[PDB]
Amino acid sequence: NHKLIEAVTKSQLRTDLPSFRPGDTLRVHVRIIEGTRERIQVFEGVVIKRRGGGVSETFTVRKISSGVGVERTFPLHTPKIEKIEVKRRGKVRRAKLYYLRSLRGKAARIQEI
RNA sequence: UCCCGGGUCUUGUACACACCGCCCGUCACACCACGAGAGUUUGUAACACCCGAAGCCGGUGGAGUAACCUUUUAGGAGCUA
Repeated sequence: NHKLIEAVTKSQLRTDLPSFRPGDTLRVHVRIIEGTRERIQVFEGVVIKRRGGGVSETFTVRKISSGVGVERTFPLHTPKIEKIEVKRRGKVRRAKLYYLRSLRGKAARIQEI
């Protein structure tokens, strides 16, 4: 980039994370503070959006919770994500999958590899 | 000729407080049940199409896998995911 923005933002660029592409179903562990403890709550769904932009890149993972679909967007280098692990790998022919925001239950399936 | 009065055989009467009788119909006030009434509201029994959780059966991309066969260190047949 400008090589002065980039030289300051390399301590805040946290790299210990696996590699993936859209069309994959992750399993996030976030660290909420809601409670007597400071518990760790999972989230499981399929990835829609990017992983690029620099030190500001964000992904997007959605699931069908209890009838009503939900989405979550995370900054990739937060201290709030504990770890990321992969369930299954797909083949989607796209880079951003917005067409799963209207498909019902057996049309929102993505094949494996 | 019969009116305020009366006596005889007969007819007709839905009257017998026996004509100063008997009963008929809207209007007025009051109770009571009902049909019509723009709508609104609660229910049952279905048909049409879309979405298909379980669950035996049909098909099993492939990671694993005691029995039986052989090269048995091996593989393999058969299974479940």
